[PDB]
Amino acid sequence: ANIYKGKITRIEPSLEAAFVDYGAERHGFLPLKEIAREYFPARPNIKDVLREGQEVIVQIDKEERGNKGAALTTFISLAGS
Amino acid sequence: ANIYKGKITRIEPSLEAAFVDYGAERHGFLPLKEIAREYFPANYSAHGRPNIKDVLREGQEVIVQIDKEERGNKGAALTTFISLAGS
Repeated sequence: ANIYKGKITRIEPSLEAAFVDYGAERHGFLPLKEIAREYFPARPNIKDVLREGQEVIVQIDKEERGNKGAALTTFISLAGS
Repeated sequence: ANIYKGKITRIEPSLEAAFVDYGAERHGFLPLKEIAREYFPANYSAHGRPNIKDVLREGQEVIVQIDKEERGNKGAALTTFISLAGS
């Protein structure tokens, strides 16, 4: 159940993170530390790594809570593997 | 949405393929040619294909999308090559 194709909506350099529409109303939060090198450009900051509109494969590490979007990661948990 | 965590349920070496539970009642079918190299346990030869038994294991999860929907008695055809804008 816990896997999504997310679109980067907004990049926030002051948080070194991006907001992601993964199909919830609340955008998810994807910090630079949670971005796999497959997404890195051909010590980058978030602005160098992601761009609005691009899609990422994410899972939820922390559900929506209080006023916060889900904390997302691109490091997908896969059994056996 | 078209992305799933699929669990390998049965490997068929003579079909170079595996059955996959991706959350539907009917398992999907994942050909060896649709398995991306990141899933392979070792770098193999530039020539020929490995046995799928040396690529996948029962119970392993892979990320898949549906390439052809479930139709009639047939399961969905699956691929690990995920479509991503800007990739």
